[PDB]
Amino acid sequence: GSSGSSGMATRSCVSRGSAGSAAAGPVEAAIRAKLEQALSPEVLELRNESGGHAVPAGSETHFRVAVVSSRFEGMSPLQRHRLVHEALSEELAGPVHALAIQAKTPAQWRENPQLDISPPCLG
Repeated sequence: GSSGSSGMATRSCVSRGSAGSAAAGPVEAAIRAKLEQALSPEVLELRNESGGHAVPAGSETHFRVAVVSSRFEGMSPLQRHRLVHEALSEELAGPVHALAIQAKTPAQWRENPQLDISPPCLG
């Protein structure tokens, strides 16, 4: 068992219908990885909400992101989203249909760095 050689997965996975393992996904990650280099805020939080309507697991239409950059320093509430939306225009125009984007500043975050994407239902 020496490394170097070129192996291969070679393993039938098989899984159709409902798939959504591991936290986040390739879409969400991007939404972040993007804004990450498309804004490079001080605090970029993102997670899967999928809670409200009557949709089965896997639905990645509703999302919540928390961006913390100075870009939105005394800016409009629309512009903020626009900025992101602009970077991830395909997101809002494809998979994501409506995601609550949190546009804050590195000055305000400090005040209330506590987000609110979910209720206090922890244990």
